[PDB]
Amino acid sequence: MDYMERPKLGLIVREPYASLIVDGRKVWEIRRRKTRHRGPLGIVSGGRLIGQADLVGVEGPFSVEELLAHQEKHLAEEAFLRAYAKDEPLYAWVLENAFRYEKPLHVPRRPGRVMFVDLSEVRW
Amino acid sequence: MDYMERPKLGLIVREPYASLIVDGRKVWEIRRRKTRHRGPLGIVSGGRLIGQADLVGVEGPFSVEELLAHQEKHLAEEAFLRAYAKDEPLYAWVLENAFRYEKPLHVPRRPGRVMFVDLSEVRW
Repeated sequence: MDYMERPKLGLIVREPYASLIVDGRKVWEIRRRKTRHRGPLGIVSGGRLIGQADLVGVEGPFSVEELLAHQEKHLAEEAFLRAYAKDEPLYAWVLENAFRYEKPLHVPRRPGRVMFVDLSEVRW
Repeated sequence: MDYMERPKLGLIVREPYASLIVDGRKVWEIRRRKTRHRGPLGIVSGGRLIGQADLVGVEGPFSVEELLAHQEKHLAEEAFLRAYAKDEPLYAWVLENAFRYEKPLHVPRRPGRVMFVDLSEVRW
């Protein structure tokens, strides 16, 4: 929404989920773990930075059954959820203010691409 | 050095380089690309967070020849440097205030492990 600042960190998201997020249709991003990161987060899909969203909270842990009660929030197929979770807990990263950039930006390809480990959940 | 705050991001570094860094012997970390990240950075080796260092600057680009003039800063073997760089430019991430934690901390294993893409060099 016409911002001057850009996110410092990005998250790799596969289609169609990446698009659903930046197009503002998906406010819950499903992951196997929590994160304490808060604020803007770039959405990287197919090696291109297509947009961003603000990560404002994390809900969970959820069982697949509990997530199906929020189908409109994640738009994830039950078949894929179960095959993904593997009978284990899932979390939902809450997003808002998501938008798609006018032009997708290029992200450094592997292996030069710098990746950082999220240490926000480390037991200090 | 008795800090209360901990780094939010970590970098995966292979031994013996990881140890050389946290033990304060290696102030230059060699990488294929630059980064604008500044401040504390956890050093992750073998799936364990062993310590941290402050990333305070980035030098480069360097040719292998130019780096050999700073052997004491990176402690990297010429043979490995050339085999790594592959006839391409390299950069040196400048580190300081590095120390090894009293006890190495566990980092979430794959594939649950959350990794973020460094977008600091993206051409906006």
